[PDB]
Amino acid sequence: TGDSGQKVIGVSISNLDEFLTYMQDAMKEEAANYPDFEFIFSDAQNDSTQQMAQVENFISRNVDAIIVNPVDTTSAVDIVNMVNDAGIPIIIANRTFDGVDQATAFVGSESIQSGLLQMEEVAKLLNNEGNIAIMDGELGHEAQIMRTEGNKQIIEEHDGLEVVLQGTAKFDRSEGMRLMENWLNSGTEIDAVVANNDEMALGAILALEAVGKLDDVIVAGIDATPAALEAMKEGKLDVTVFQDAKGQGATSVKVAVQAANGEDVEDAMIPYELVTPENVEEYEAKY
Ligand SMILES: O[C@H]1[C@H](O)[C@@H](O)[C@H](O)[C@@H](O)[C@H]1O
Ligand SMILES: [Cl-]
Ligand SMILES: [Mg+2]
Ligand SMILES: [Mg+2]
Ligand SMILES: [Mg+2]
Ligand code: NA
Repeated sequence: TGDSGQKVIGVSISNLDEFLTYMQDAMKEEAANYPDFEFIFSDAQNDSTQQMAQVENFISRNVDAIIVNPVDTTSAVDIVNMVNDAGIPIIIANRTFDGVDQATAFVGSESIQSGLLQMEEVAKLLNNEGNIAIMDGELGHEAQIMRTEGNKQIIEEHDGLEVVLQGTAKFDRSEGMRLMENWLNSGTEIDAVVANNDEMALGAILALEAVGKLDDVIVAGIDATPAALEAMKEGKLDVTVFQDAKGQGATSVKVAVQAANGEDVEDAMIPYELVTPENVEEYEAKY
């Protein structure tokens, strides 16, 4: 090696939402294993201009690697272009975008797989017959587009399955509750509420509980957060899909360190796993 300077990794997470908080905690835990590195853990607070300013700062500091969880798929491209031009490795964590193969590596999970797994199980529970209400996450996130696409690919496989409602609750619990309330007030018949993440599903459950209709509707989410697993244990949540926050966070740090140390790195695609009341205790154990 040509020097003995402390190395530095700059991290910009989109925000600290329910799932991403677990990922960030896992990044911080893994980062503690590398005493020859300093880490800068920054939070973009869902603001792409702030994320761009964080990345520009990392470039100007000449950090040894950058980890980004992109706020949106448009600015993601500008970020990767800029960091590539700077000659600094850039690891993309958890959120992908069109153009991701220009980054140094991607660490995350394949979104359409979670929508396919989720809706396959809901279809089984419905015996392939039912009116489906889909809760989109944050519009234009790849996870939103592709979880819903996976849902629809299963729905299109079965003539008795039909999407009757589709709206966004912005990956948010309170918005999920409001959306469910509005859907209930529309009088539309719903057999399953299928949400792009667990927070929205948990919001829908609160609304369904409030009018005594939770036993009449199948509810599904994605992430298998501890909150979701508790709802499943209580018999409120029928389906979720484990996304490995700890694995994504620890692996992103490991890959960034490798790249910072001058090694070529590669993607890490961590599988999604179906969670049902039959295997829920196995996923509690992951926390
Ligand atoms: O910020 C979102 C949010 O945490 C979702 O709940 C999770 O499924 C997505 O992977 C993540 O990008
Ligand atoms: Cl949240
Ligand atoms: Mg030297
Ligand atoms: Mg590559
Ligand atoms: Mg129910
Ligand atoms: Na159909």
